Amino acid sequence: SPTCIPSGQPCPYNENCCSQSCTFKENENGNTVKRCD
Repeated sequence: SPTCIPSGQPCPYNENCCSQSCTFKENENGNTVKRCD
């Protein structure tokens, strides 16, 4: 179901994380996005 974003998944804001804790990790493209704790 389309609920909160689970850990390891990409999150837009810390207000959309299942754990309520969003972070910023680097990808392989050489960029940096936000995921869930």
